[PDB]
Amino acid sequence: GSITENTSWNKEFSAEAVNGVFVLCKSSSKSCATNDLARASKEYLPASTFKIPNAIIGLETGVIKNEHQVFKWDGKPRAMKQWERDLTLRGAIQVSAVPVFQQIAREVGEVRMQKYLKKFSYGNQNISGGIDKFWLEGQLRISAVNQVEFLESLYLNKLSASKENQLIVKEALVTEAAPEYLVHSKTGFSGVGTESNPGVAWWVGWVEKETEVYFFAFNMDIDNESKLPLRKSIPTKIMESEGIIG
Amino acid sequence: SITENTSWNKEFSAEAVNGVFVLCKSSSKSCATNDLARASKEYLPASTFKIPNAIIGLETGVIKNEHQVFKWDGKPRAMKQWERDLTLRGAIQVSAVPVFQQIAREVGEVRMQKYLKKFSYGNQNISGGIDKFWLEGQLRISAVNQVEFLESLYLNKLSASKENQLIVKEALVTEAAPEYLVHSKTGFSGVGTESNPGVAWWVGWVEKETEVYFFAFNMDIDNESKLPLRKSIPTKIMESEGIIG
Ligand SMILES: *C(=O)[C@H]([C@@H](C)O)[C@H]1CC(SCCNC=N)=C(C(=O)O)N1
Ligand SMILES: *C(=O)[C@H]([C@@H](C)O)[C@H]1CC(SCCNC=N)=C(C(=O)O)N1
Ligand code: NA
Repeated sequence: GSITENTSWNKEFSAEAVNGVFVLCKSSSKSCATNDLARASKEYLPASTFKIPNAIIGLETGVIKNEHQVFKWDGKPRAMKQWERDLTLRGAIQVSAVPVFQQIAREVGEVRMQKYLKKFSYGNQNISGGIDKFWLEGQLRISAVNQVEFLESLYLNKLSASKENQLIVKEALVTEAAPEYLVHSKTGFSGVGTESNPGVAWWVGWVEKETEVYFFAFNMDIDNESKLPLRKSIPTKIMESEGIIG
Repeated sequence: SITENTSWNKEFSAEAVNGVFVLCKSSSKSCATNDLARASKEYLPASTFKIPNAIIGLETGVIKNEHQVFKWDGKPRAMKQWERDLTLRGAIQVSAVPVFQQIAREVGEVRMQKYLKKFSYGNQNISGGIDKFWLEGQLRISAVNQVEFLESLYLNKLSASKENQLIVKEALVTEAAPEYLVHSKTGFSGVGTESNPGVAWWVGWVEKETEVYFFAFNMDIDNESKLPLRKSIPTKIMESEGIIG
């Protein structure tokens, strides 16, 4: 397990006047590279990336029955029209249907939710702030490095959850599929934050390319929703210039 | 039950293709096709056999697990794309025959026969050599049967652990989009011989919103230049029904 600083990559950040970090790890050499060692260890609210552990915990606790469970839309207004539908597990993840996962956390409960974030070594493991908000506005925080450790565990089925439930969540996280490579990933965006205290935007996941696997985690400060696409454009550019997905 | 849709014939005739498309919304209990007779006609599975072969490899422990790497011994293989180490998904996606031939040999005739019976896989005939019965032997399966088989897989209802079915299902993802996932497998038996065409396949399913469509396409083929039609005809149909694209 090694990490090195690669201040080169900074060009793709500077080009777009973005402050953030990319962490990219090659599984076979167990070696990671980042543009910013300090920021890679800095902990931010997970925002919708929390839907990964939350989904796993919901399956393990039985709250989510199985891979085919449909979360039925009860008709009442949701903060996004995208969310105003019936949704599969993948559907609710792809669209980041927060209220689906707020109810899941509610049924998981504080005690099991804390037990699992400790077993998963997930961030600071602080779920203070309300059972259906701690990852959105409460005290939970996780690093880019911790994300890639967590994702590597999931990939290897080594989290303290059934392998079946880890496989279920992995397939729901597939976002791009090609003959030579598969991408599993999850976006996050906490909001634009306050004056002097921007929000955070995330892109985490891993790339299966030939016999190699690359785990990655991107975060950036964000005070303008206009800039959201940059959470994929900068890591994708980085990953292309490494020959991984381009 | 299977019901004929005449409308779908346009895409075949335009291309001078003799083939069938089978499409089933939600379940295999009602399927639509351009050709009732051909929907249930049984053909060599060719590379589509990699799906049951992968499941059986896992169930028997021949494939140790999802992360197994099939190492290349460096000796010539029939396609340059196969001359590399491969994961399970990789070996499926490039249709690395010799990887699956060794799998078949290690599974062996007795176990292969048992699982094909459990899976209701076509005519369940594995004669013709343990490492080639799905390539040039007597094995045959229809488009309708592929749909039934894939539906069982999708539902984790094959006689196989849920874990192993999940592994193979992930290995079969070929298109991911926000609204839908496609799990699929292509096949091409070759160009056949005079008056006896080969067969080309595309089978799979589409998870879209909360709906699932099972599909199975085959055509006669005697010229490899026609091979792109195996995807474009069923894609065109599924795009015109509003399922993908
Ligand atoms: C998670 O990161 C959020 C969740 C908290 O809403 C979802 C929503 C979005 S983008 C729209 C949010 N607008 C806020 N004013 C994403 C995303 O990853 O793009 N995830
Ligand atoms: C399985 O259907 C075959 C396997 C038995 O060889 C592979 C090969 C091809 S096409 C490559 C060009 N063929 C030249 N002989 C496919 C395919 O799905 O297209 N699968
Ligand atoms: Na693909």
